[PDB]
Amino acid sequence: KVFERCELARTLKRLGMDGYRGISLANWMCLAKWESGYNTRATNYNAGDRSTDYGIFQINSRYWCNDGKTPGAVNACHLSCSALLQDNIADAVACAKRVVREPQGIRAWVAWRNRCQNRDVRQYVQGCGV
Ligand SMILES: *[C@@H]1O[C@H](CO)[C@@H](O[C@@H]2O[C@H](CO)[C@H](O)[C@H](O)[C@H]2O)[C@H](O)[C@H]1NC(C)=O
Ligand SMILES: *[C@@H]1O[C@H](CO)[C@@H](O[C@@H]2O[C@H](CO)[C@H](O)[C@H](O)[C@H]2O)[C@H](O)[C@H]1NC(C)=O
Repeated sequence: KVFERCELARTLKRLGMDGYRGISLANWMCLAKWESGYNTRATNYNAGDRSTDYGIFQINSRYWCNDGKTPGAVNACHLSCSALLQDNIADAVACAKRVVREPQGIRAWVAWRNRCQNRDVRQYVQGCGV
């Protein structure tokens, strides 16, 4: 499913993402935009390490979810990676929250580092009423 920008912003606000561990909604929106284009079914396979990034937040099957085909998998979110391909993003959100409780926080996503960090991202939430 492809969220429209503001539709996603409000959805993330409802799911307690605004200010979760210091991260503003704009920062999460920026992350989602660049990782998946707001698409819940996006998947990017890394043939080098045999892992796949799943969903709207493009979370990794090596560390976070179990897809049963990734070596070294630890499933720290205790979720099936299929849960990250669902239209309902509560799942993907609970896991992204787990992910950000690591030493590096939101730096766990380098597209945030590349396209969001040290740039004004409030543009991602403008007009959404959040
Ligand atoms: C993307 O892959 C990263 C590794 O290349 C990963 O970062 C590692 O995550 C570990 C989680 O147990 C731990 O924090 C390591 O210190 C860290 O290098 C990162 O979490 C992955 N990002 C996503 C969104 O899956
Ligand atoms: C996704 O973001 C990850 C940031 O955590 C990044 O993994 C990092 O890779 C670094 C260099 O190997 C270092 O080991 C960090 O500890 C590790 O977390 C991963 O490469 C990113 N990948 C893409 C495609 O965005």
